[PDB]
Amino acid sequence: PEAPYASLTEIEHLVQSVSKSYRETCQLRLEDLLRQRSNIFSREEVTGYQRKSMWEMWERCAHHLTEAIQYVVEFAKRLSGFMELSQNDQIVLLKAGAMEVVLVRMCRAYNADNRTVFFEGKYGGMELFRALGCSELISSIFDFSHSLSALHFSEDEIALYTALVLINAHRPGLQEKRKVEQLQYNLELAFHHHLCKTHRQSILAKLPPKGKLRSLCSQHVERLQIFQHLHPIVVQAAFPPLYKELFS
Ligand SMILES: Cc1c(CN2CCN(C(=O)C3CCCC3)[C@@H](C)C2)cc(F)cc1NS(=O)(=O)c1ccc(F)cc1
Ligand SMILES: O=C(O)c1ccc(-c2nn(C(=O)c3c(Cl)cccc3C(F)(F)F)c3cccc(F)c23)c(F)c1
Ligand SMILES: O=C(O)c1ccc(-c2nn(C(=O)c3c(Cl)cccc3C(F)(F)F)c3cccc(F)c23)c(F)c1
Repeated sequence: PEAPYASLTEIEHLVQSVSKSYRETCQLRLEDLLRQRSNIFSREEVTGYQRKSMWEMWERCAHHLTEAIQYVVEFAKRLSGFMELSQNDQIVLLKAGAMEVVLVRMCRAYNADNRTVFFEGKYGGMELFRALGCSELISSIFDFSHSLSALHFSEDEIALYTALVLINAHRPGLQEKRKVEQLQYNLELAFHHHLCKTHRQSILAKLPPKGKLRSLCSQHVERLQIFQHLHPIVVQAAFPPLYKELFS
């Protein structure tokens, strides 16, 4: 619901529901990502990626980001109250928030011991993506993933945190702002309750500064839009109203 006086029953069910929605919309399960860390690209395979053209790497990365976004839209549609919002407000929250959630989820695929990331079956450093010529942007994404990875999120924590990244009533363009404030309030209450119950409140002060995630996503989507205008990826749109806002 979106109602006031949210009981302990509603709060604890909000936690379990959001956590269920999170794991059922993850392309890769956490145990498979952790188990694949020892599977690292050799020097000849990394050279194979570096000798691919700008457009071949752009096509690979863009198609995987398209899937990551589609999974996040499924996650958002499972959050209680979200599908009851207008199509305008759903699209306003997803346009800003969807890629911000993808950027947070990336910390699961980041290994801080050797600074590598999961990409197409194995782990590799940022040198793997040299043909794209986005070493400054990609270095920022590696840094943000490193800082989040040092928090050691549980599955409940990263699920609630990404739910609050989406359910934000301060996105410009919301026509039912009050209603999104009520959903955000209850998710904050469940997040703070869960952190307090599990003695994990110390992560609150370590969360990325408010504005850092929006700024990084802004630089990231700007670059993707520039790449899409020079070499358009053909997408079979799963959510055509949202697609229309980002592509046409
Ligand atoms: C692959 C990966 C990166 C590096 N990526 C460089 C290329 N890129 C660009 O956006 C480029 C920069 C502008 C042009 C494209 C992003 C995909 C980030 C960082 C990270 F923290 C996790 C992952 N693994 S992951 O498993 O989380 C994952 C794999 C593939 C995905 F698509 C999404 C996540
Ligand atoms: O074994 C312990 O040491 C222990 C101590 C406290 C809590 C605890 N219960 N709690 C409730 O809201 C609550 C209450 Cl008051 C009645 C029935 C059931 C609950 C439940 F946890 F299920 F919500 C909390 C809220 C915030 C922070 C907390 F730490 C708790 C706990 F679950 C275990
Ligand atoms: O209906 C669909 O299936 C669908 C799939 C992905 C998006 C999507 N793409 N996207 C990109 O930045 C992106 C990606 Cl991931 C790859 C190549 C080109 C782009 C471009 F930059 F052009 F939008 C987004 C950024 C924020 C919020 C989004 F919802 C998206 C979309 F809007 C709809």
